[PDB]
Amino acid sequence: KGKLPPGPTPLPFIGNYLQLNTEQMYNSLMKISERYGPVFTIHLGPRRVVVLCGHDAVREALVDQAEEFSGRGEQATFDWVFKGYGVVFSNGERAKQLRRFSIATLRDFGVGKRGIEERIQEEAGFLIDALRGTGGANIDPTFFLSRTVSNVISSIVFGDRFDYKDKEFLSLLRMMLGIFQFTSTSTGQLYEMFSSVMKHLPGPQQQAFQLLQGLEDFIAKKVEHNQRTLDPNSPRDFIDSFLIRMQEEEKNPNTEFYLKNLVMTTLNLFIGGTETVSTTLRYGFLLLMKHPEVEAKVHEEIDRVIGKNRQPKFEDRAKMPYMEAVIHEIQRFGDVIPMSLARRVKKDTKFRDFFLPKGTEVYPMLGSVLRDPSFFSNPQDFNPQHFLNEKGQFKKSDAFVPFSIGKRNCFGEGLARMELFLFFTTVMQNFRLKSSQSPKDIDVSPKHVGFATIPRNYTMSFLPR
Ligand code: HEM
Ligand SMILES: c1cc(SSc2ccncc2)ccn1
Repeated sequence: KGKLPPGPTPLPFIGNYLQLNTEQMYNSLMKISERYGPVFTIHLGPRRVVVLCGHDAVREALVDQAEEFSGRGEQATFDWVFKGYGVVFSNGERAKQLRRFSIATLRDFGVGKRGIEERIQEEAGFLIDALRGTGGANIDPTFFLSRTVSNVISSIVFGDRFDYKDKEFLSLLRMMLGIFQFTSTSTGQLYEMFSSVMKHLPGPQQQAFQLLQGLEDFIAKKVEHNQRTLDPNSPRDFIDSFLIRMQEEEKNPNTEFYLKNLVMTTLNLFIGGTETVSTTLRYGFLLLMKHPEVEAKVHEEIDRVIGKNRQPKFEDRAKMPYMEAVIHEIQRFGDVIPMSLARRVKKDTKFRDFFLPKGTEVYPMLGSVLRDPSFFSNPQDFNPQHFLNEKGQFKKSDAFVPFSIGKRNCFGEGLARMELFLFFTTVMQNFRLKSSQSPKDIDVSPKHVGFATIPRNYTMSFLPR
């Protein structure tokens, strides 16, 4: 219609700030959607953004017009350090170049293959030892899980795992959890609107920047070490591979393979390969203790298909529809990245009689699809049946989009699914979950919701079975 999607009239500079609640962006947007429709325009400060709500609107854009919506938008906090470099926040040629290399290199190191499956199984065994080590005490699982998860991707990018005792490793994981939570707080979402000003003011954002610089510094050190010990004929990990390609691209003035893209791309994979799976696992166990009946059914299936002796393997999932449904329901309820990572229209285009000019930022509301009442009967309830038919067999859903969809969807989905199944299964096979409080007093509502969905802090006991 030559006109952008409908939305509330914005004010100079602050945009629609007054009609939004930074502490509850999702609820604020859904409220506006009820008045303007499933597809609308919003102004986060001066950033004009088109919001897509519900399965239909999201799929039509990201898949039906995949190319048109294949551009990458921004996440102001992360942009502070990335500045458009690296695979995640890059665009155009840089994006096509870095993504293609990352996926291939990832495959070269076992992802999607027996190689990484064995890596995950071994790390899962280390988690089991670590959990038995607690002696059934009631502890905070947070870093036990993130250390295990992080060691998988760390093996690939750094060529080796971290010792669970390594204090520098714990420091890194704390940096990641800190940034992740900051982007999900009110100040974090306020930052998304007013970064032009806030990046220069005192406040929590400065601490978040500190944590990003800490992470970047660690990667820079790793790169330098690999540089002065590199064997161009035999790469030890993702970093070496990128370094070799960089050597080959030296006589190319326009190459995308240079130090800054190496540092940022590796940072993307280190953070990306750690925080979301870790958060999903953490939310998952809380959900299971909240619903004892589900844990019991999971135990019945594991003992039947796998038993108590052997280590779970990825091929076991095809014989475990219940576990498969439980994990899917954990990702659906968890809604870890509720508004996905912002996209951007790559070229002027028409969408549902709306005119979207090149460069227009887009917010695919994944959370609104994971809870779309047209695909799930009681979207607000944690219920594995959402992914099972009456015969107890696994039932797929077009609205299951926790990894998003389209041209810039998560290429870490393969690794993540294998980690979620092996870690969830191996932990449940060996332990019974014991909550600190009664199932009735357990609060599963999120602590923060912004860029991500963060579960409340909690402690628990892992009692051997
Ligand atoms: C349960 C875990 C995970 C969730 C929920 C998740 C979610 C997402 C989402 C929603 C996106 C944005 C997609 C889009 O723009 O349309 C994405 C991007 C991405 N994810 Fe993940 N992810 C997970 C795990 C992984 C893992 C394990 C890695 C690391 C190997 C990873 C790396 C990436 C990368 C590199 C991108 C950017 C892709 C691009 O811009 O082309 N993710 N992820
Ligand atoms: C820095 C921050 C992020 S945001 S957390 C995340 C997003 C998508 N997939 C996994 C983790 C991703 C890559 N690099």
